[PDB]
Amino acid sequence: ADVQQKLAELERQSGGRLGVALINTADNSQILYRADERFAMCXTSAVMAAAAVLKKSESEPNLLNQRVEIKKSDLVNYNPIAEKHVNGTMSLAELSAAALQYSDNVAMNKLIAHVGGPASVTAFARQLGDETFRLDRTEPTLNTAIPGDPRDTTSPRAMAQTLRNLTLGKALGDSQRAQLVTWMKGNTTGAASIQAGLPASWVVGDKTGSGGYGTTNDIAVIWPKDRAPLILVTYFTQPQPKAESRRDVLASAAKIVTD
Ligand SMILES: [Cl-]
Repeated sequence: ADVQQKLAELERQSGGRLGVALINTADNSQILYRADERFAMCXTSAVMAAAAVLKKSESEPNLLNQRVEIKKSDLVNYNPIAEKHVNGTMSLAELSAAALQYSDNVAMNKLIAHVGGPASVTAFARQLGDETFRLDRTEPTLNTAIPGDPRDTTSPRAMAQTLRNLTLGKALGDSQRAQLVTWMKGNTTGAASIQAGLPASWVVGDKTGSGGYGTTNDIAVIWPKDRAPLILVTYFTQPQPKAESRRDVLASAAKIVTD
């Protein structure tokens, strides 16, 4: 009850709409706030795209070593890694790492295209038992995050359950699961988000997202010191189209649900 009041207070102070799902694997419990409402995933959908490539690689050895041409025509709105490789190739492993660790738009688009497009990423989610996730569009339009628009959305509950499956469960083979976890632990974009609300000693793998309407998201697997791991989804969106980022709200939510 106290946790619920604190999240409601945070939401009100923020002015926006907050969605939280924590799974605590110590006792199989959950903390949920708007956890069945839909939220625009923005960049956090990259976890599902990378996982789809990893699953495909279980039947195709050396898939991760396959080379992909990078061209000027591939550049999108934010391409911090791919812009260094224009006119050469990157491997699918390198693209996975760039998408997950640097929020690289081109890299996400190459993962999406490789597996067959947004409907194929969505069909993979369905195969895993996630009947809520939908990836409708490619980068950059998947981040528009217009209120009331169901495109490119999921719920906090569904994404927490799916992230648990991907990182701690058996969706992927052992090599592929370990690779996903290693990639997420190496993320560079999340230090102001969930990580900022947790003790410094805890280990985090996370993927952020951002978009229109000040949408600010993070999904994480967390290893607290000497505790069973947690899964935490924090999604946040705001009423104004040009609202500024609010990573501090995600940090605050993480602190509230883990204190
Ligand atoms: Cl600390």
